[PDB]
Amino acid sequence: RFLKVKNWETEVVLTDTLHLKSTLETGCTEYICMGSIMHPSVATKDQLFPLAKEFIDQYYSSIKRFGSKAHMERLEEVNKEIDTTSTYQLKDTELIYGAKHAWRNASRCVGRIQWSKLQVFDARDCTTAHGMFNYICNHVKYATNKGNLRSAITIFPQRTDGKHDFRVWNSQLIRYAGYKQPDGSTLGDPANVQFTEICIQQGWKPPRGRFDVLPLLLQANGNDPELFQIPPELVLEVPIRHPKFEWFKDLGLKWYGLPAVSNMLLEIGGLEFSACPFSGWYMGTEIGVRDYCDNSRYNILEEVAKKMNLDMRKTSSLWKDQALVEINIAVLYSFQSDKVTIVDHHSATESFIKHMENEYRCRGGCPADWVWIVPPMSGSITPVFHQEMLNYRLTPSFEYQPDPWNTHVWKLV
Amino acid sequence: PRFLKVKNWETEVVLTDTLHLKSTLETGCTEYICMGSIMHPSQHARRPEDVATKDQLFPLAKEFIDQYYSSIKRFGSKAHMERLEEVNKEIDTTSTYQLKDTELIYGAKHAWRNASRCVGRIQWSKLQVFDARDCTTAHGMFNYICNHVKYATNKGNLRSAITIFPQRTDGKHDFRVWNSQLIRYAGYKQPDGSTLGDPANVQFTEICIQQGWKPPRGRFDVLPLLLQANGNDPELFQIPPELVLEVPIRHPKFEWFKDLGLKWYGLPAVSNMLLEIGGLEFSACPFSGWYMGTEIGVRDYCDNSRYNILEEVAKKMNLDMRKTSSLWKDQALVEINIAVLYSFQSDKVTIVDHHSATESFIKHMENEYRCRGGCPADWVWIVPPMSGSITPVFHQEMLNYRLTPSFEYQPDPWNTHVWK
Ligand code: HEM
Ligand code: HEM
Ligand SMILES: Nc1cccc(CCCCNCc2cccc(OCc3ccc4ccc(N)nc4c3)c2)n1
Ligand SMILES: Nc1cccc(CCCCNCc2cccc(OCc3ccc4ccc(N)nc4c3)c2)n1
Ligand SMILES: [Zn+2]
Repeated sequence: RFLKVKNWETEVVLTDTLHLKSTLETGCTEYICMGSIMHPSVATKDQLFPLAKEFIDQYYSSIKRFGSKAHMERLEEVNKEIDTTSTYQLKDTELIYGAKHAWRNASRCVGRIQWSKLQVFDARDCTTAHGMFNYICNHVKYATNKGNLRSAITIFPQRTDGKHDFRVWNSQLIRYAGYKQPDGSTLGDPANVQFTEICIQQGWKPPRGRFDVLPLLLQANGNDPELFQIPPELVLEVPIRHPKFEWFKDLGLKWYGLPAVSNMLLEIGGLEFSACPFSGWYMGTEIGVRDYCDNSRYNILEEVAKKMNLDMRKTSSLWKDQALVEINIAVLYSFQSDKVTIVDHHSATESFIKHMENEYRCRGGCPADWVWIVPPMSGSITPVFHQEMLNYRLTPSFEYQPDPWNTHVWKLV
Repeated sequence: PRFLKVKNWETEVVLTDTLHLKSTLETGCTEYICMGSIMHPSQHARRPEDVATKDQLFPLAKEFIDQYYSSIKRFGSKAHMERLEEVNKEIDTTSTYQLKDTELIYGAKHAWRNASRCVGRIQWSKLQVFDARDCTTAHGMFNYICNHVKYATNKGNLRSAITIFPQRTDGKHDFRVWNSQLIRYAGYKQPDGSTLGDPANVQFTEICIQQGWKPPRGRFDVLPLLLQANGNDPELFQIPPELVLEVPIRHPKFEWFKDLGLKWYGLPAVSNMLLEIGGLEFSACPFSGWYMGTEIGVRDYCDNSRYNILEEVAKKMNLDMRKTSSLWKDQALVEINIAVLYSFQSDKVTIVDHHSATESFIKHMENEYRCRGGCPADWVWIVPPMSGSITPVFHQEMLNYRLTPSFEYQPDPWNTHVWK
């Protein structure tokens, strides 16, 4: 069986075989598509070995050693660990291969042309939150590279019984605080108000500014999470100015240079790495500075539209569209000026099409979530919009996982 | 499973869907693969390639008539049981059956209601149905279509309408509108490789020229109608210009913009789809409404032979076109869309921006979950092609499923037509 995807702009047709090797649900059924559902839906010995066999088989396939004496001994060595300890341990080579291929397999990620150049930090000897703070600080310093950003992941110890989990409670490593005000207004980032309250409650003393870098909330071995302040010299930041509007800088805006997802789960061969913060660089449109509040009533969108003298009465003036472009121009120009890595949504989508076609040639396909590959603006004038895409779940993978404050059973009285 | 929740991640509104339990035909997805971004993911028809036996057509007929009499709170009534027997005898003796006028109107409106890709469905029950099943020639089709265009255009106060030509019998006597839309601009392939006019319509324009049409080879040449009746060779017809309402595009602030000499037509009227009711296949069913401003593809239009209207507008805007990160396509795209809305409104021609249209669709979705138990919707097509994340539908989850009656896609007639 062979499935085809067409590009309705170029007429190119790619033939997908890789989809034959997927295994877990998309969420869709034969009669319902869930393509626009965000989340649609501890291992025993008998579940774990088929999964381990799967991953090991594919790793040894990837290094042209399938069936080799080294392959069969590894499989036997894994079987013994699982039989003895109800789990097993990845070699360093397998950990690297697996983390790299989880990114390769991430169908919602447009930046995968870079997947093979991922720096993997093995943190499976970490035992304490302080060690997590040490590992994470070294990640940040390395990834940031004085603005010449570099992809990296840091992998903390895997799940055991589910009661000794390692978790980064932050959703990203660097985010700005959000405070809801008595009058209902919001200071800082509205997207982070709930996590900020958790931190304040844990004892964090909030500066109550507008761009307060949140503290790290780190959990080792299933213990209560602990607060740590990232050293400010390690948080690279870009003041936002517009190349044409000299007034734009006066909005007072900045963003952090390094995007670093820390709340997802890395699954390799049936092992779950509940803390695996990974970082790349931004596509321009991801930066949500739009949702800040300049005054007590207006968005940065509304404020930018105001200062542009836009007719903000009727929607059909497209003032919201107009201001959105300008904010994105400013974000891109600002990063580029400060020589901090960033990619515009045109450059990223074009490279993704090149990557997708090359993945079909060497790999037999490339799972892709069109709902997520298409940028949040100017969708149809980017090349992915007319690109058909097949979505399926390959493993290794990154997976969503519950927020730790909904499941953590608190230790100390 | 039992009931499927959908969530709006801006408002946290959760709707609970049970209507999907009445889904008939495959989406193309499996547990393991999703085809949500394939244009035509499935070929799961409800009946074989042409004239079907009774056991193939009647179950389809029964289900629709059942649903129609349920719709009006009969079911099991004298009229309902009598109608089933009428459809039965009719298939026994002609291998098909004929919808009542009530049945035809209900099915048309519910094929619109069920169009999971259509953001305009808030208005679904306000649809004017023109029964043209007595038509027998291309001239008759040309007359029917002409009256559709006049009624729907309504001097700019556009009204939704559908004209329904005779159903397919054996597949050899099809009625077909060979145009994809009733009004479209021609696309000429220039001997140097660039295109003049609308590049989306180059093939069809060449098909018309090949059929005897004389291209004016001007700028905005309305394509003739290529009308096929009863399976005969199709015929060319020129829509009277006074019936083709056009809006000159100017810009509210850029005065140079009108000097681009651009214009678009007011009436979008899809004419190449197939309407399917109770097993019957109406292969000629042109329908029309009014444009969402983003749909007007004037940006790809080539007046010159060097530059899109997009890159042309960017030149007049003095935009840094050196690299992409200036976002010059983004900026020009907004201005062009500002210009289009402004002109349609200035000339009193009905149009809707993508914010109002998407806001309306969320209202529609709520109603549909409140009364019907759900609403099928294709996120890949409901989200507008610009500024997606600032419209309300971006953050709305949707369930896609195929309900009948529906509008289906169908091969371009020239692939499958043998000439008399
Ligand atoms: C190197 C530059 C990268 C770029 C430009 C990039 C770009 C993007 C974008 C734009 C999204 C969509 C998220 C949104 O729209 O809010 C995304 C998703 C994602 N990316 Fe990448 N990414 C990069 C690197 C990485 C790396 C290094 C990894 C893993 C090691 C990764 C894994 C993912 C995952 C798992 C998602 C899905 C997130 C979710 O489902 O919530 N990405 N990426
Ligand atoms: C009255 C105003 C209407 C508006 C604003 C509207 C809006 C839209 C839009 C924006 C699309 C996306 C297509 C694209 O962007 O290329 C669409 C698709 C569609 N519309 Fe509506 N529409 C309207 C009326 C109607 C009517 C009256 C019918 C039929 C009775 C209809 C049936 C459809 C169908 C079947 C599709 C799917 C097209 C396909 O699969 O290619 N629409 N509509
Ligand atoms: N540079 C880089 C580098 C590495 C990783 C990334 C990706 C960061 C992803 C952060 N986690 C994204 C997210 C999670 C949950 C909700 C979100 O917003 C709500 C929402 C709702 C509906 C959507 C429909 C389509 C679509 N495409 N997005 C939607 C988002 C975002 N980036
Ligand atoms: N006012 C109104 C009123 C009634 C009806 C309409 C709709 C007019 C539709 C005309 N038929 C346009 C069309 C059909 C098929 C393909 C097209 O382009 C290719 C393409 C490829 C991938 C896509 C992915 C997502 C997406 N949303 N579109 C895609 C389009 C255009 N309008
Ligand atoms: Zn699907």
